[PDB]
Amino acid sequence: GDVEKGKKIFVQKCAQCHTVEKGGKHKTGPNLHGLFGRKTGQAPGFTYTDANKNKGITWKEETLMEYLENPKKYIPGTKMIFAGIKKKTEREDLIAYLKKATNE
Ligand code: HEC
Repeated sequence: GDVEKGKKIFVQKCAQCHTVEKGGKHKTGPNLHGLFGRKTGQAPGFTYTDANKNKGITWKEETLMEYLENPKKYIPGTKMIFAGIKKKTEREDLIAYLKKATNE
């Protein structure tokens, strides 16, 4: 995935909900800083749902891949927004940014 397109995709998709950076405020989507290398039900003083915690998986790209195209598929009690990103290309680009961004 391209990091630059990934960056722009995140900004064009998620931005006013998630931050993926150090200082990211709570809002609706938790500041996903430290996503890659953590489990679901492990949010830094953010109010979780009985769906995210129940999952008990890791985030590393694989799970994310489906989740982002199939939010209402992993668990039908989350928030269930748009269909999915665009296709896999953009999504992969997204992951590529995310890998960096969430780390730093
Ligand atoms: C608010 C309007 C959101 C938008 C837009 C996006 N996400 Fe989100 N996301 C949001 C919340 C509140 C949560 C936490 C738990 C829940 O069940 O709702 C999440 C969670 C994720 C996760 C999993 C992290 C975890 O909780 O363990 C990922 C990987 C994720 N979100 C990615 C993501 C991306 C890339 C988005 C744009 C394509 C996106 N989210 C939009 C809230 C919101």
